[PDB]
Amino acid sequence: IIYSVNDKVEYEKALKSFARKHHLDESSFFEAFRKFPPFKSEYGSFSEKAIKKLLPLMRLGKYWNYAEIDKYSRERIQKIITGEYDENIKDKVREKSVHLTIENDFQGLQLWLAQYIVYGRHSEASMIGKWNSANDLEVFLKDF
RNA sequence: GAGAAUGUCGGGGAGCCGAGGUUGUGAAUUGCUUUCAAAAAUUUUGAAAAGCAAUUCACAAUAAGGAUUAUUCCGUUGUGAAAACAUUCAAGGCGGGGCAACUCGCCUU
Repeated sequence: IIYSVNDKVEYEKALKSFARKHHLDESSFFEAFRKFPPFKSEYGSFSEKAIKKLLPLMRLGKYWNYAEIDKYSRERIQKIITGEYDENIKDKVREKSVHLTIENDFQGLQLWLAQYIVYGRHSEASMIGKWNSANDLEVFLKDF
């Protein structure tokens, strides 16, 4: 509500309607909720869906549970604990995931571990590439 | 070297608006010059028009031009022969926001 409707009259109308639907008295609700500095215009590197897929793995403790890991990452977790051979899992993974013997070991993984398990790439590894003729070059300029 | 996170300093692009200036029209006042045009002693005064103006106000335009009736625009950018582009660009659904137009998120190809 705060982030989306950035217009004054619309803002107090949304605030009053929110205070009506939610059983909270619209007496100090709108007075406290009128003076908000507007959110600083900045956006993160990733999107909502990607971070949604990422967070459950690096959760640990009571805030973590196995059911919140999606189908693909659960399958990859089973593959890692099993130790079987997958084309989408590299040898460096097993090198790093030697401690990931049990499903309980998937608690509090760092950014790189969770990112790889979710999407299978050890960060941005680039593509190197190699042009073969003037055709590639002129295409590159055409697409600039 | 790469990724992410937090601060600092810059640059670029797009957008919503404001005040002048200028050119022209009309008007109020006051001038310079010329001609008509009378009076008076080549010269001085008086009526009219034109040319150029000055101070103030209202208005028209503000790249020549071309659309359109959406409370929308394109016209000083780049590429290059196609006088053709780029700078808006799919479909749904599940939602938040308002008097609603409209605006803002989530999910699947």
